[PDB]
Amino acid sequence: PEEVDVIVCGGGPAGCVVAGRLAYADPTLKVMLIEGGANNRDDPWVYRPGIYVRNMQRNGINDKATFYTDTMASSYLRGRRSIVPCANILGGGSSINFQMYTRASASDWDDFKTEGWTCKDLLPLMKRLENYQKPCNNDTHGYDGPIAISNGGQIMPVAQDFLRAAHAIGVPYSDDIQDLTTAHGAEIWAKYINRHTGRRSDAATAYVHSVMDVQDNLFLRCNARVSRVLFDDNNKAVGVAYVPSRNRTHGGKLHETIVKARKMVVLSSGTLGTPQILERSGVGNGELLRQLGIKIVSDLPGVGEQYQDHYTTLSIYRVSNESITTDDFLRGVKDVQRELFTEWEVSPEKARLSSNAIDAGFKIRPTEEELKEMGPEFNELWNRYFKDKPDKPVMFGSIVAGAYADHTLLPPGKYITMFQYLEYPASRGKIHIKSQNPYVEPFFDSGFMNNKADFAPIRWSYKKTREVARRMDAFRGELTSHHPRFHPASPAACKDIDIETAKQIYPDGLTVGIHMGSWHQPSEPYKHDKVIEDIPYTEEDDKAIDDWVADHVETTWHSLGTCAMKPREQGGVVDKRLNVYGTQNLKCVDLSICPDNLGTNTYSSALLVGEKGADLIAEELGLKIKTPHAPVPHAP
Amino acid sequence: PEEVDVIVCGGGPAGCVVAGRLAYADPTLKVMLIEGGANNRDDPWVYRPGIYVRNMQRNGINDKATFYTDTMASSYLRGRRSIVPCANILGGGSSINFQMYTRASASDWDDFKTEGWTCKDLLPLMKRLENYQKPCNNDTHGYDGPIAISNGGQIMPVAQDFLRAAHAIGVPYSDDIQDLTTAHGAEIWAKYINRHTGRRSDAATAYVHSVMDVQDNLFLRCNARVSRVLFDDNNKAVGVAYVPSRNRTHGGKLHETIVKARKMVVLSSGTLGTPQILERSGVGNGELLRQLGIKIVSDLPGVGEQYQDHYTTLSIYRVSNESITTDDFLRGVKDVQRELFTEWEVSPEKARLSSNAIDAGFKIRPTEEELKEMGPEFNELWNRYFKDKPDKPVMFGSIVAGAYADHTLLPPGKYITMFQYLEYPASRGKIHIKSQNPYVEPFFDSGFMNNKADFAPIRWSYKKTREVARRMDAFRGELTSHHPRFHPASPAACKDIDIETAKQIYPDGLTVGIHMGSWHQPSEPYKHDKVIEDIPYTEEDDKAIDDWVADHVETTWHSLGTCAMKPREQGGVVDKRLNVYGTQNLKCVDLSICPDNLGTNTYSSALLVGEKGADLIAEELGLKIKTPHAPVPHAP
Amino acid sequence: ELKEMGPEFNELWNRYFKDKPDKPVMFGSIVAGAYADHTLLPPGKYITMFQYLEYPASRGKIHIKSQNPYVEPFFDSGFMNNKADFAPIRWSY
Ligand SMILES: Cc1cc2nc3c(=O)[nH]c(=O)nc-3n(C[C@H](O)[C@H](O)[C@H](O)COP(=O)(O)OP(=O)(O)OC[C@H]3O[C@@H](n4cnc5c(N)ncnc54)[C@H](O)[C@@H]3O)c2cc1C
Ligand SMILES: Cc1cc2nc3c(=O)[nH]c(=O)nc-3n(C[C@H](O)[C@H](O)[C@H](O)COP(=O)(O)OP(=O)(O)OC[C@H]3O[C@@H](n4cnc5c(N)ncnc54)[C@H](O)[C@@H]3O)c2cc1C
Repeated sequence: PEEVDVIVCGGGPAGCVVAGRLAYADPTLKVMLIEGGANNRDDPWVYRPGIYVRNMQRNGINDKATFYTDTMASSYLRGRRSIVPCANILGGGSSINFQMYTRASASDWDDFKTEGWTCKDLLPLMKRLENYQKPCNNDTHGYDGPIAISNGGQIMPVAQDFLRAAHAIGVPYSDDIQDLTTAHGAEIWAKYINRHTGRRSDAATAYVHSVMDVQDNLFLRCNARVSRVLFDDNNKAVGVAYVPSRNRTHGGKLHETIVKARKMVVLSSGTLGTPQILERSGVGNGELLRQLGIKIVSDLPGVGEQYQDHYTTLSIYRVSNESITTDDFLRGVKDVQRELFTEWEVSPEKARLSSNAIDAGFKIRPTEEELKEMGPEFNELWNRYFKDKPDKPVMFGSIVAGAYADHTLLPPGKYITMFQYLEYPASRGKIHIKSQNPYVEPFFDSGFMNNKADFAPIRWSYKKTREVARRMDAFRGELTSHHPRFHPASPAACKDIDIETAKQIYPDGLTVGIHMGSWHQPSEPYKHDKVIEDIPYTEEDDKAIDDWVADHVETTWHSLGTCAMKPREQGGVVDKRLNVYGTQNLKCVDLSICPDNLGTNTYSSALLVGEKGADLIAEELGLKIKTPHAPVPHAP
Repeated sequence: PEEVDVIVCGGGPAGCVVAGRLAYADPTLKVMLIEGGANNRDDPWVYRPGIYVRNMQRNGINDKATFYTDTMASSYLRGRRSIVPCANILGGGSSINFQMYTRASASDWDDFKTEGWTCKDLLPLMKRLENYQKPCNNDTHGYDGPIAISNGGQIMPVAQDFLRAAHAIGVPYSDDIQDLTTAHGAEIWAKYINRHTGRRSDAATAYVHSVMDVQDNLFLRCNARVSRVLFDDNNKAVGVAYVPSRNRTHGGKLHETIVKARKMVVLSSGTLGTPQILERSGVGNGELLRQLGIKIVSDLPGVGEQYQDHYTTLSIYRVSNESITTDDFLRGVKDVQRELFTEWEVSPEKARLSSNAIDAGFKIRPTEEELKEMGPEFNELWNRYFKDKPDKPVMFGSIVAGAYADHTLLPPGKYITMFQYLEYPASRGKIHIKSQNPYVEPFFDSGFMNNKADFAPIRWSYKKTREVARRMDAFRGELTSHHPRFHPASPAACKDIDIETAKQIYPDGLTVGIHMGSWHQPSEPYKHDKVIEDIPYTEEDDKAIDDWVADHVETTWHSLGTCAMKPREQGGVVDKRLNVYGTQNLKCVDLSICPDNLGTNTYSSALLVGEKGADLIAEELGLKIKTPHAPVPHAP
Repeated sequence: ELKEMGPEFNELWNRYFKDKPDKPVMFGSIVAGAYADHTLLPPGKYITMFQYLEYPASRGKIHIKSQNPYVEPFFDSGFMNNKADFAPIRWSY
């Protein structure tokens, strides 16, 4: 219809929870979800975990992502314009992400320094979302929420190889590193996949499609880019306008359709999508809205400021050819793909495709001794942020059974990638609209690495994860092309594939073992009995790793902080109930509200923010949340 | 975690019973299971029965096994060094074995000469562990235990061929040779495979993973080598020290983590693993420890003595090309392997891969007539040991529908092997550590055949099993190459493949039937009418079999007796409750404790010992065991 | 182009190539493929500009180490032990 009670704008995790919970809470309450991206209901290119890699392809076909490029070349990235993609589909990140189950640490929530957002406070909500389907030796998880969490159809043999190697450098094993209390140790790494169906646990099918199947009070509009929030004379949100996804209107004319909201408007268009809708509605930096010809509804300079992410490095390593990897699946080899697709359809609960192949990893924290070697500028932060926060980790590290890279730019053979990310970076970016027009790309700045304290931890990670690589059974060398530019004579120089392994790739090849060019220093053949010693590094080596970082550091899609929940004189954007200052009947519930980072893959978090905002809206509307939620399609 | 109540060392079946039963009797009881090898949970190379054969490959890739090699060469095996492998995975033998369901005879347990270990005393515990999923005409088997037993998905046509042949040489058919009573009979042979799911009945999934799914008191540390047991001032067991599987630390330098036990320390690291743990803890031969510089805790010289095993011989026969066998699958013929893997995924309840293809066999016992033909030294052992013990078989004999043998040394075509073993050897061995280091190999000595009584029965078997093969429909010849070196004109000399079978193998080959070299004596082509009479043997022939026994006899992986349960003054190591003499809170519960051999494939034996040890620790801690156990994953 | 190439290659030019007009400095040829270990190359198709220095200044040596005709001798390519050789190859690239 034209009018409804609640409007959710952006169908990410947070938005899907809000829209679903409230609708199920009261069959009368007419509520509508509006999403720029397409509907994801029963799309095999969503519900199948194994194909997740393809969503980040800039190949002119894929449209499940929008790609936001740095407006200016960053000095700090030795000249590059950082790319930060985000989701453009119902379910948002939930429908396209890597599907790693990680939780933030207890202190991360405490450090929101807001009433109702303690660890204490959110633990029941954390439980309310989870359907934990794997063993653990603690009580910290939920067992009847709508979001399935499991170890997937099949862990890869490299997982336990990685663990054996982690142990050999003294990162301890743990049954569950997602227990809110841990910041140093290594686990078998769970996924958002239903143990029994092998399907991706996406927020849309869990919270929204569940309800639409059983009630008539939840309205879904997809392929609907939300332009702006229509305001009152009093700055009460009265409604919203939306346009077609594509700009394929005759003339390229703007075709707005207005939808009205009796009670509440909710913005859930994500860290990058929310502060644009606010801005072109009139809720932003005054000087900016003025320059674009936008009547100010509320002067909030913090709208689209303090853009926070996790900073990813990907260290790639060649592995033996009898190793199990995703490389040939990712390459598009037609009987490798025909096989896994078939396996999934016949036996999902055992299928390789019922996984992300990211089956092991650690949270890590530096020793006293190691801290000396890291920067003054990092040592400052240590004392400030980490020193007496023993439950906060500095780095992440996982092992992907396969290269997460353009295979069009990788030699033949098998690989593993050490997927790394900085947990609480000091650097900060921002995002601002360039026009009222909802189709024009905004201004954007990653801000990756513009604080010098963010280098030394990542550098420490490269070295650390490499010592794990070198001690794995499967290891057969570093991929020299994608590693730091070490001096060739340095004891820290890379060693690429060994001759035995190369010949197996191309056993009729005319070219294997031709030294002519000296493009790679070969590894010696693998010995089981080898006695291994740490790589020594110099200041020159460190300068190389530092440079490599600048050149190859990336987003982790764990974007937050662009509509911060802090006091307004500190530049914040929302209340402890997430209302937008200077307005009535408008909230932001998504990861934009975070005032500080969380040491975790942020799907868990976006869901928990969604759960908290569903409580805040429920008690404001005089409603109560039903447990359990409506049955989730295809679940046993 | 740093401290627990019970610590079980080694995740063999016995260990898995102990760790699982106790954690499930009392959810307060914090129990940790420590396992040298990797976790077997949902490994398709563990749970699919038909790939079991790969686990004994010495190919520098497979690591689900450790290989012990005799320190010295044995005169008795004509100068070779015996190789005894054992399991190196969670579940131990249960994850990698032949999955043959066999039980010992009643007298075997009675002959332990220990109260609480009578057949009578253990029969209820025998039934507790079994889930019997096949028909039989007795009341000897359990029906609600964790470990599922069946005839698998599909019996092979050679099974009833073998029985028809056994019948024709006077071994009678029986519904059940595993009734504790039968010593001379032939059955269809059952497997540790679930009838409904087609999955392997491994101890870990049944006892441990079942529990860990539903409680938080059972802790699992895999890839962790138990070095030594930590002792109190009064020889009480206070904890355990473990190191990583791989010795891949910086500078190969030792790294022990410690874990303390409040109540009990159980050892289940196997016949070969257990004694080693005792000896480097300071429990063993007083002199050996003195020289290795280990402080004595308890002088028990018989730690690592009385190594008993079952002695395997493998008689290979050629069969018709229309026979159905595992040979092409074992060779790696991709579309044979693809047809069988796929069949298992779609319908495990009837798949060829839901089997071990050891689908029939017999326990056998010699006549008065036959005894005379055996030695003086075996007739002596016959009177002393078998004469008034009629429920003990002398030899086990079964048919593998395929060649259990390196196919790299086999001609093309189809095979069946007669898998034979000696049920009670007189011959004896020993194992002792060489260092305080846990990474070093121990001094080892199989002891195979060092007792001359052990030849005659094996020679007797070769003759007997040959007469069966020759009377089969599938039989097309003896594989001369892998048979005893008979004189070529001896009426007992081998006849190999006939010409019609050979032409079938290579119908466009230029070489089939070239006599040049006279490398084989061809069989005459198959006649369904052929009258058959026993091969006669001379003394020279018998010598050729004796030598063939010395050359080709192996372990059956049924290793026992290295921490024996008898009075300490008879060189015993444990109480009638399995307490280590001269210590407090320390028990061996695995097959090490057995004072004598068992006429059985020893997975059943190890489980029972486990069930018994669980009873003994349950009454000592005033716990009560729950029946049924925790529901086993994927079971109906 | 001679100005780009530095003082130690100009001293060679005057000494060796100046009034010797039939002497080339660098050779260059297209190979229709990679001449390199394909084990170290991404997928796709390639060509290589195969380049070599016609008259290097750098010198090497080879002497035996034993009377035995099977032991490896001492060897020294001597490549680039004369800075004059860098500049023309750079110009080739
Ligand atoms: C490729 C990838 C990998 C990731 N890796 C992991 C991982 O390993 N583990 C993990 O747990 N999480 C991972 N995530 C992170 C996680 O998915 C995000 O933190 C989470 O999805 C963000 O939730 P959100 O509600 O704040 O916004 P989003 O999920 O981004 O959803 C915002 C939605 O709003 C819609 N929208 C935007 N603008 C408009 C508009 N104007 N009108 C209408 N609709 C609009 C978008 O189409 C989108 O669907 C990753 C994310 C991505 C993209
Ligand atoms: C290839 C094979 C074929 C067999 N065939 C059959 C058959 O056909 N039928 C049948 O019924 N049975 C069979 N068995 C025999 C049966 O499996 C064994 O007798 C039985 O498993 C022994 O049980 P256990 O508890 O005594 O020790 P094990 O099964 O040997 O298990 C010992 C465990 O302890 C671990 N370990 C060793 N040392 C240490 C240490 N220092 N620290 C920590 N952990 C350690 C090992 O990794 C292993 O997992 C076979 C076994 C194998 C391996």
